[PDB]
Amino acid sequence: PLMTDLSKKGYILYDNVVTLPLTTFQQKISKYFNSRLFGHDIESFINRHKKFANVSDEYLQYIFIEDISSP
Amino acid sequence: FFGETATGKSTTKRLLKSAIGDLFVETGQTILTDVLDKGPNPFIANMHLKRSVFCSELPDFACSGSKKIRS
Amino acid sequence: GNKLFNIAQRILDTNSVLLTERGDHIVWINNSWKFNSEEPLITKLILSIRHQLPKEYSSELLCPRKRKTVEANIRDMLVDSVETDTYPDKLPFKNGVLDLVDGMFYSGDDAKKYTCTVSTGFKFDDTKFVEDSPEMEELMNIINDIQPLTDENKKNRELYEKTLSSCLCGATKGCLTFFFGETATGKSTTKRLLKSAIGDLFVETGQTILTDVLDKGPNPFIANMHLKRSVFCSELPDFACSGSKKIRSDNIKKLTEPCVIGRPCFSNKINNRNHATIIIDTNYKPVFDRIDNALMRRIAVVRFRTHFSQPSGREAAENNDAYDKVKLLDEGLDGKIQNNRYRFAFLYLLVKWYKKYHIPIMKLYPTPEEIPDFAFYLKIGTLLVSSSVKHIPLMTDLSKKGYILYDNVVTLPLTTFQQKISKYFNSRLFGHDIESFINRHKKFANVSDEYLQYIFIEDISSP
DNA sequence: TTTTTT
Ligand SMILES: Nc1ncnc2c1ncn2[C@@H]1O[C@H](COP(=O)(O)OP(=O)(O)OP(=O)(O)O)[C@@H](O)[C@H]1O
Ligand SMILES: [Mg+2]
Repeated sequence: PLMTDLSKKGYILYDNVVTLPLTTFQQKISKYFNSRLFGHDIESFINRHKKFANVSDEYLQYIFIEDISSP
Repeated sequence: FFGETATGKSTTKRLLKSAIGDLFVETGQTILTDVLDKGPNPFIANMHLKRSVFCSELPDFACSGSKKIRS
Repeated sequence: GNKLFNIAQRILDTNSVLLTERGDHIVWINNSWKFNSEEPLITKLILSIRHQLPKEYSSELLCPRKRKTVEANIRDMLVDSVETDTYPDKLPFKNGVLDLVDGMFYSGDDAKKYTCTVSTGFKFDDTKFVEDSPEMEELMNIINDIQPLTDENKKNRELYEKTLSSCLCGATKGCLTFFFGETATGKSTTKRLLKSAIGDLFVETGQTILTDVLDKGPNPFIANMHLKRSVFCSELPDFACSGSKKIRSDNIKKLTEPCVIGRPCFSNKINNRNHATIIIDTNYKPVFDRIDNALMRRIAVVRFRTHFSQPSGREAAENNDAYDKVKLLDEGLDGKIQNNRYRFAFLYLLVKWYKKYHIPIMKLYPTPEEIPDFAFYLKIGTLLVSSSVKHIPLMTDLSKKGYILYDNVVTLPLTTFQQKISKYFNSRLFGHDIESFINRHKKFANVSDEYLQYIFIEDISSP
């Protein structure tokens, strides 16, 4: 039911699961975390944690707490 | 058994194990996704005359790089 | 009244057989404690002690089966265990114990109160344990040839005669010694002399105890040094060549602790007592995996600078920088050493040296200056000082030098650190050290912000 | 893998 808020931020629900654009995860990670010191951790997280429903869409099944805050 | 979080699924484990005792046994995800005929496997020796075996806390296998179950 | 039971009781009342913490049985035979896990020493004691028993008991011990019965009784009556090897300043022999404090020699019951489970393996002789003897005059010549009595070599000679005298003590030593020198300098002659001096208390092992893991499976090379007082490792390879393994930095830390974990074959005992001085003779200086402060306080080095050469190759030897003097070689010395000619004179000299350095207290100290690998880590502590709260008021001067305040702490960004550090160390020879150092102490305030928590001492003095 | 261990 919270997608009513997520759609206000432009977030999307594809294949009946909530997903965010990838570029959004890397900009949030860069804006809150230092790339130089945790690049290996971020890369391992993304590589071992990526999910896809078809040959074109790749997605993660998680939502930032900051996204729940009202815009 | 399929369900969501906080759904008494782990409670039924306790109700069954209290009802059975030592015969009831737990297992993890280490053995179901790995070949049991290769290398030592204490579980292969352990299930000897066990009455029931329960497997839970399975990580989602849809993630890329997560090694799916071996049928 | 069972006769054999009475014999067992009388034997037990003499305190001639004891049970140890490790489960062994120690027997007092021929003025020495002996033990062995494969031979029946108890029956030997029973047969030997028969002369002290009354005449109606002695004839009963001639039958082996009755000796086995008495052995079974004695095993049944031993229910409590005792400690062994608690006196560090006693030197046990095959027929007595020598006191290193006063110099007296004890035999019989006087030596029994010191429960020593090891010995040199040969009998003590007071006739040859004297100062005035032709062998002593000969031996002093070799000792002076190896270590000259000159002013530049004084400190090294004192360290040399401290490490050797440290081998008579049965305590734990906190440092390892390296005998460094070029070929044909007498490094092995002192090893042979010390072996002939101390007998069974000497042991030589392989190089795996400095390179491999000591606690994977059976390892007799580490379990054969239990209760020994001198351990030698010989001829480690040169690490410049490819494929050579380096010395485990954490292995030498375990060799300093009083207890060492190791297991023999077909054994369950995993604890070994550390009483040994560890000496490695080398032709190349050692290389370690990691350098830290805990490593630098456990290494000592002794130099050898005298060359013994045949007359054919003398001319080259005088043109080598690695030598300070050249002397003619003696081709008959090794046979004399192998014949134990200089045994008791070297023992007397070792006792004389022991009275000079270790009577108040016994301790060994490291010499970190000798190793060239440490020279970087030693120098940094004298050039960089850690940031402190007291340095805040002085930053008015530090602003002109390029220092920046971050989180109310004096900080210096990476970009300006390199040219400051290049004023002391050359890039080519110390590139790997400063790279490793910078990566192991870099801190970032943000994605593009860099800073280090050190300040130079030369920067707190006004130029 | 094999000495290890039995
Ligand atoms: N004082 C001495 N006078 C004459 N010859 C001596 C003296 N001391 C030792 N030598 C002789 O020097 C020779 C070489 O010494 P030694 O083998 O101990 O040298 P080293 O430096 O330990 O050698 P390496 O490490 O290569 O085995 C020996 O044959 C020995 O007899
Ligand atoms: Mg030698």
